[PDB]
Amino acid sequence: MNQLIQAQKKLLPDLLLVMQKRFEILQYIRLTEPIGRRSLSASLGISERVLRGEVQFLKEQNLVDIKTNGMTLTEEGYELLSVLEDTMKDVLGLTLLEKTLKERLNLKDAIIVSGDSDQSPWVKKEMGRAAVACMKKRFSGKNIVAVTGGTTIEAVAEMMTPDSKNRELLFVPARGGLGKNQANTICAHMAEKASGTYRLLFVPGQLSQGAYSSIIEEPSVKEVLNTIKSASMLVHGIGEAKTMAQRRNTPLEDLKKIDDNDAVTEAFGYYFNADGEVVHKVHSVGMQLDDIDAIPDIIAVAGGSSKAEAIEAYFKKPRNTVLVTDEGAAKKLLR
Amino acid sequence: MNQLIQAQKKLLPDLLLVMQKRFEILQYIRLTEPIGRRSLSASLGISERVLRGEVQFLKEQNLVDIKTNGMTLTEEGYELLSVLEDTMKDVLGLTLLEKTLKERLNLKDAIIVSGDSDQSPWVKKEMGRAAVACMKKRFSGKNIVAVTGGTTIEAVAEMMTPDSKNRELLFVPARGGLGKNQANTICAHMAEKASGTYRLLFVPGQLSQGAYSSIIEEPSVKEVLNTIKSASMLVHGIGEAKTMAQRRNTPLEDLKKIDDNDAVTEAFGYYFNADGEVVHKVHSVGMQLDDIDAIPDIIAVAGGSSKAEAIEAYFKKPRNTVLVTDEGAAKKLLR
Amino acid sequence: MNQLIQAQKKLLPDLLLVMQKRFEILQYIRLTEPIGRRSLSASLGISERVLRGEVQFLKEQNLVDIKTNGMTLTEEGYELLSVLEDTMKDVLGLTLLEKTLKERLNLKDAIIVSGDSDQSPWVKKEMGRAAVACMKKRFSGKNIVAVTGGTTIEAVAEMMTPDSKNRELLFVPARGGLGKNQANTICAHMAEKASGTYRLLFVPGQLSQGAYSSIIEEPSVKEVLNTIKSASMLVHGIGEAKTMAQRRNTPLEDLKKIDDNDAVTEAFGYYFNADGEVVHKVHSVGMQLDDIDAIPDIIAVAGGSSKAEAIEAYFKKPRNTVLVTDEGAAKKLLR
Amino acid sequence: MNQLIQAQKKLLPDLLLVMQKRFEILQYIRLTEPIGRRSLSASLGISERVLRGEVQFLKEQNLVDIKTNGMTLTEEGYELLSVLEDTMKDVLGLTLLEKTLKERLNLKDAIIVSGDSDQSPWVKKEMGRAAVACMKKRFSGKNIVAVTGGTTIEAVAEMMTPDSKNRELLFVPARGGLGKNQANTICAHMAEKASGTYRLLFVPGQLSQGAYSSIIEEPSVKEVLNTIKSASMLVHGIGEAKTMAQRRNTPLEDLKKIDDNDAVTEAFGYYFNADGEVVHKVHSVGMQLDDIDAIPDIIAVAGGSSKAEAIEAYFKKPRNTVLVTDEGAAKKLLR
DNA sequence: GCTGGACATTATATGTCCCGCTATGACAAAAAACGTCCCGT
DNA sequence: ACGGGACGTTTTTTGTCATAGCGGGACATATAATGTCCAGC
Repeated sequence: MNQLIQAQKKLLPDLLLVMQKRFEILQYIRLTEPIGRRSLSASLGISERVLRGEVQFLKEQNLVDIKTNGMTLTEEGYELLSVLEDTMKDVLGLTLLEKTLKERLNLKDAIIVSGDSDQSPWVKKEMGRAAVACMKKRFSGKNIVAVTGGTTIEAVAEMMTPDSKNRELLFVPARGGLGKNQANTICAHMAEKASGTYRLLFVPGQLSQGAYSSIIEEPSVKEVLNTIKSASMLVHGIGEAKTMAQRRNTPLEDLKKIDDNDAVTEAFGYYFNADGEVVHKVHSVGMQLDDIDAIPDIIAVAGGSSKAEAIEAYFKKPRNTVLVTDEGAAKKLLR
Repeated sequence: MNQLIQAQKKLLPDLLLVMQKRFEILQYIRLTEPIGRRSLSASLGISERVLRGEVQFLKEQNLVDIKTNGMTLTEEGYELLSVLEDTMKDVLGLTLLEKTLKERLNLKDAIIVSGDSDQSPWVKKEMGRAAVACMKKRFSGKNIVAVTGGTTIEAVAEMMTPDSKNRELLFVPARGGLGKNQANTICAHMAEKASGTYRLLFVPGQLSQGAYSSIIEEPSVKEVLNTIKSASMLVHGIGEAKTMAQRRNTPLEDLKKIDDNDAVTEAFGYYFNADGEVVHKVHSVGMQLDDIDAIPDIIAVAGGSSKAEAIEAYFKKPRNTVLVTDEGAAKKLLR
Repeated sequence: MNQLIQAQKKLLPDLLLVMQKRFEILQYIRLTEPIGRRSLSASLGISERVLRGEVQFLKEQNLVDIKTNGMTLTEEGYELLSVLEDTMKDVLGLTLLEKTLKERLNLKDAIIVSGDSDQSPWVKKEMGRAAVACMKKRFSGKNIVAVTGGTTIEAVAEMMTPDSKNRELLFVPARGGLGKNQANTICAHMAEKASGTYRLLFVPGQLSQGAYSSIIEEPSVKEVLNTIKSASMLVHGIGEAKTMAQRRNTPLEDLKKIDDNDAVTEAFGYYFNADGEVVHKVHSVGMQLDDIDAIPDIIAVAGGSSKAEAIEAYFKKPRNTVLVTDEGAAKKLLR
Repeated sequence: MNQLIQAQKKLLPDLLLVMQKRFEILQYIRLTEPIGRRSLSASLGISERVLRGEVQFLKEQNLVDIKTNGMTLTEEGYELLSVLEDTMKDVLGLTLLEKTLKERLNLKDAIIVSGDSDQSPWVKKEMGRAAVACMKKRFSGKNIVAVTGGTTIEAVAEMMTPDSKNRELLFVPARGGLGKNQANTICAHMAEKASGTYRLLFVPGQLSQGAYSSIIEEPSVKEVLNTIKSASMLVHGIGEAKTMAQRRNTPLEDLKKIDDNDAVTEAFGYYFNADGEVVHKVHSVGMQLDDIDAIPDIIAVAGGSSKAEAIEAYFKKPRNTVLVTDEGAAKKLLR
């Protein structure tokens, strides 16, 4: 099969280009259906008339249905996306790129989707799709999944679907949250979408450690913290440090600490410098950096060209993590 | 008859109002005939122009004769008035029931919808509808609305619609919540449904007072607590005490306190005995019982036959509150 | 309740008119959803702007949902149609009309829907709705339902829904059919819509009796004929004789017989004169006129002003049948 | 590889054609280099203008050198041609398989789709797709298409689309049917899907020949039978004999006849032995085996490994038929 | 014996715009309701 | 005293339409593919 694909790349690149453009149309319909030719052509970079030619082809092949409210995929369309998913990435050049990103960073594996999410918002949804598919490959019979609360993890929640294998799924918020995109919100949304269950907490924000210790000393609370300690999976974002610290209600004393110690990246309530060393921790009830070592599966979902530096810094140390990212970030990092 | 009227009010919301007004006109004519439009309007406190239109309508229906010396009933009018004497007490067993519930309980007003929500789940939605309509009549130009997190208040949130008058609406959670129906969830849902804004908090549960005091001492937190203190409206549920205490993670020491002091009702984090005296408070960051005095508008939404005793106990003291309830609770309380 | 309704008809006829117009909007949405204000206003006799006022009211009462593809009923809308169904007919004047139609014709009962299906095509769908509801009230634990193949029975099939009581339902074609609206087609469509089962036959048309007798003598065939003989219900149309005979491939000899014997009505393969006496039978394998006597439930579904004479003639003899018809036919017959 | 190619053909229907044509150009250059565009076009029977475009493309892909004295392969070209020698027999195991199936069976042509429909249900839909495309290539200006009623022909009907050339299409049922998948049902569904017209009949089943003769003697009936006799196309299935005879209501006398005469295959109401000789005919009004000779286009659609023996037996005699089948059947037959 | 260049014809894709559908708002105008208030009978 | 008439004001409903997105459709034009033919080196 690899021999066939390599021969096709030399003898039929003109045909491979048409196929990729038509495959991209099917992916964007899967994301946004039902959608009409005006909105879909605008969403891609192409004229209504060019799209209308391609969509009429796809309808004739019974891959899309065209109704008064727009276009949706047929069963054959959904099947085709699953069958061609991996080989299409070989010609998109993502395969070689993922190999190299894994040589460069401390990564268990790299999953890169097309595009730059800083330019093309829907790319966050494709990272979401990819992350969900990755989660499902790693689930055991029973699972406790800890999640953070940022907008990329929200995109993972939005793309979550029930598990075909019906494995047991309990979701909890490792980050606790700061303000509606708080880990509790995400945790619940992801569980509803997966037909799983979930457990919840309070918003930590920034407070005296003694106040957190009293919450930690509490029983019904302790039960949720022990569940978080037992997490089998962590799904988290990676942010720019300054962006995260200004978005939160960071005390002026801690802003100065964060700046003076040259923080560049943020993940699950910690700020790290360019060498991936912790420089500040926003105290929260729940997961600690030392706890990630014992979690079998960690999936970081983060992309966009603006995050290349943060992503590089975070993975300057081994994290035993699979990264789901996009070309925006990966190409900027690697060239 | 109750079922028919409840269906008819969906198409004709002030059906009972028109019925009652026309019935009163016919009663007053039977008492004073012949009487003219000037005397009849004055006696009923209706504008002459409105009364003149209604009696001209009744004359077209052959119920009243309009002659040189004024108005008298027809044969048809006397017969109809005799039929309405029987029906209309059954037609208006409600304005009668609400009048009596307000004589019995400490209530600013009573709003009672048909049915028993313990038997007929959709009755919770009609309490919701009624509560929303009540809220909108009480809004000022600017509003801070504090809400609790129980399933009946959830029903109020589900029926919330944007304000026709576009008054300013900020929602906050007075109860803070305990576990997905936490006041924060409700508060947000209600704000989205109203196209208002909202502010949020952490879940208190049961914890040491000192831990809460540290959260109270905090700044970005203090701002939300001060907003709650400035509430112009409170919308809250009323629960059975034992049900509420067992649903929560109540400490065994506090369960014994609650039982030993004969708590029967619960509202906004307080348990009260049969005389409406506080017997226990689940400590929470936010509203205190003493704070309700200063809130201009308080609406309690609670019904079902199982809550009759709790509702009676809660209103054994003046609360300056409008109660939205159902026949389930009201009829069980009053007979 | 009857006292309340009679008082409402005298005191509130202006309010009853508004309610009926809004109820008619809900009925036509149930039939055609999703539908938009341009198509729905045209379907009724009213301007887009008048409809838009009423539909905005219905949305505010949570009886309809308005989406990009048009309007549908909410749960509350479907419920309201079931609760008000019978009382709305009292003011539509259908109750008095049905009483009189049953005094005039040989009828077990009369069910009359509004309108004239000759003028307003959707009236055939409301006869369909009414017939289905009637069938479901008469089902026993086990049912064999024989059906004819005309366009009004097709409308019954289109409105068929699964039985809430999950009674056993087997459908068969009593008429056998003549040409795509053949009883076999209807029989199958009705069974699929009811989640029942069905058995089938060949199209008789017009042929020598001996050819039919050979088909009757056959075994796998005999089993279906015996099933038809065991029918617990018959659902059939009533047609004008000349229309039915010309639509079919009637032999010229039989056309002359039909004309010369003054046939005026047709039902299940028989032509009858003005006194309801058989004058000609299109020979078919299956049900015979003598067999209807032994069928517990017979429902005739037929309407439109053009059928008044045929309907009157058919019921000049006792048929122990419930007629589902429309005002078109009923008012023309009775005045 | 089979799965990848089948997916790729949905986006690029003549992928294998382009592949093969480019492979042949490279083979012919390796044999004759240096060779010019006039000689190479002549030798391959391709127009000089088309060949010139393909070799200019191959030169841009660095596979061929175009010099004053003509064209030679590059290093890359020799390597690619060596890879394609291995792949392309696996890439084109099909045009090879169809060639061989046509050497083995009595076939006008063979069309084989990937997979085994006994294992993979969707393979019946791809046979359907292929059969429709074949039908459309054979249509004349006016067409009478006779069809049988089995589940594979149903799959052909489901994939039917209107004719791009808008040729005239009338469909009729050659098989008449036995029980909802009766030829009449299929015939109608196919006509609706093609925007054609159709004519229909009764279900023959098994009956005395004299009863059929009376139906044959009839006029409006005779017109449909004469239309079937005028068929320009027949589209039929092929079944296992025992399966077909047990599915129908076969008389015990005829089952014994079918068994005792070693029937193995069934098509259009006839059972045949392993040598393709008729051993029993289920009498039906319509097409007879002798009639197929006069039909210009016959397309048999049948596949799955369980039908290999039936398919082989049916085509032991010349039928002037194009077979649409799958690898399931073809590979089992040929190895 | 070939390179590229090229001209006339035929086929396919594209641009443009189009009519007939669905939702939100939005301004103007007409009708209805109403608050007093006039007279004669 | 009481009803009919009525005028000015206020409130509510209606008419007209306005546009983005949804489709299948039509007409015109451009771009490309194709079928040969051109020269000299």
